[PDB]
Amino acid sequence: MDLADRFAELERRYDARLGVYVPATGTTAAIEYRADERFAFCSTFKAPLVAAVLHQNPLTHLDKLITYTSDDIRSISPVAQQHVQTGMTIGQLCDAAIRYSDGTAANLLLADLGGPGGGTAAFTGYLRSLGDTVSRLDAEEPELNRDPPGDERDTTTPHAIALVLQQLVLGNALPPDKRALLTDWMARNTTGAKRIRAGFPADWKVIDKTGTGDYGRANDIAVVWSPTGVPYVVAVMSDRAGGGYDAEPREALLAEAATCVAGVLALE
Ligand SMILES: *C(=O)/C=C/NCC(=O)CCO
Repeated sequence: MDLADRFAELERRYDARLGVYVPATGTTAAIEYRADERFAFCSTFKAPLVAAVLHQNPLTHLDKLITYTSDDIRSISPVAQQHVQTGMTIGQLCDAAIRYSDGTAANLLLADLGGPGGGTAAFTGYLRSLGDTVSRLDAEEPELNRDPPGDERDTTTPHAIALVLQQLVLGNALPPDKRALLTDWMARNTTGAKRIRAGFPADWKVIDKTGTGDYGRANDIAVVWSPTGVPYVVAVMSDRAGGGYDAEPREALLAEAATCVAGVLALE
């Protein structure tokens, strides 16, 4: 009963492909299950996206008001819909992209980062600047969530995104003030209750960014801290391609994979 066997039973039971990665630490081996297989980013890109915007600009740029119209809202945009008439600051947009996975907000940030038509390449660029040669973004919201299985476009791997996240929240990719903005937004994420959060004890701190898409895609990327402040990164990615484009994703698959992880991490 190694951990791969547990993860395998999750795949059989949920009729799903599961990718897990937890980086090695000074005292823990890496946990890897299909860690180098590709999976669609879905909204998980929005956390490194906010880092890219933060990194490239002074903090005052978060005060810049971005105006848009209803025609820009071509995907699920719970916060952009409430502020359509009055606009949103760059900071508000980072907030919305992360905490509510707002589609329009991510697209506007992509435009800020690389101009219209340059955003996805510029975001991909930021990942390469962090030594991630694997991940790629090619489309905006909503198309990015809708590539077919096996399409390399708009994919990362659990391994690659976990190491990106580690550098962003736990290493020195961002200065401490910008880093804390990113961390705070992910800590107050509202979409992640039934995924990695549900598999860690309440006294562990969890920050995360979810992703959901076609072919039953459900992702979550988290940084967690043990009750005495020991940090770990957890990438949990999944799809259910057998049910077709409209396949229902299963959040409980992620909660279980995360419970497996937490079980290993919390035991002495
Ligand atoms: C971030 O992952 C946004 C995803 N939007 C598409 C869906 O959520 C598909 C089903 O709602």
